[PDB]
Amino acid sequence: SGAIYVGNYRVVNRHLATHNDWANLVWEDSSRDLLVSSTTAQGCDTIARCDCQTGVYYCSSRRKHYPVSFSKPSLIFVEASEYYPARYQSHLMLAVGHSEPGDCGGILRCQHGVVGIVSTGGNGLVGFADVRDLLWLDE
Ligand SMILES: NC(=O)[C@H]1CCCN(C(=O)C(c2ccccc2)c2ccccc2)C1
Ligand SMILES: [Zn+2]
Repeated sequence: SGAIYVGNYRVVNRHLATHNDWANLVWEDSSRDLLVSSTTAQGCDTIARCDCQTGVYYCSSRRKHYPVSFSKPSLIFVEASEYYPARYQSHLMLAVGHSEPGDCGGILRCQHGVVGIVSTGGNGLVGFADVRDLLWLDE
C-alpha cells in the first residue's frame, strides 16, 4: 500500500483505489494502473520533473529502502490478475530488485523528488508507474 500526496491530490495504484477515491475521482488510467483523487488537506510531496534513471524505492516487504537503476517509461507486458486481463501497461519503469504483492504504492524517489510508485514485480524485478509526465499535479 501507499500514495503520493501533492497539493490537493492523492495518487494511488488504480487497482488499490478506495470508494472515497472513486467518489472524488479527478483522473484514472487502467493502462497505467494509476488513479488520482481530490483531497481536503494539502499534500507536501514534491514531484520530480527530470529523466533520472537511478533512485531509491521503499520496499514494505523488507521495511527497507533500496537504491536501483531503472528503465525509461515504456509499454511492458503484464500478466493477467484479479484486477486486469493480460495487457501492456504504459509509462512503466523496471528495475532489478526485491518486490512482493503488498509493496504496491511504495515510493520511488531521486534527488529531484517523487518519480513513481511500485505497481508490478516478481522474478527479481520491480516495476514503477511513472508520474513525472503528469504536470497538472503541480498547478
Ligand atoms: N499493475 C498491475 O497490473 C499489477 C496488479 C496486481 C498484480 N500485479 C503484480 O505485478 C503483483 C503480482 C501478484 C500476484 C502474482 C504475480 C504478481 C505484484 C508482485 C510483486 C510486486 C508488486 C506487485 C500486476
Ligand atoms: Zn530526478
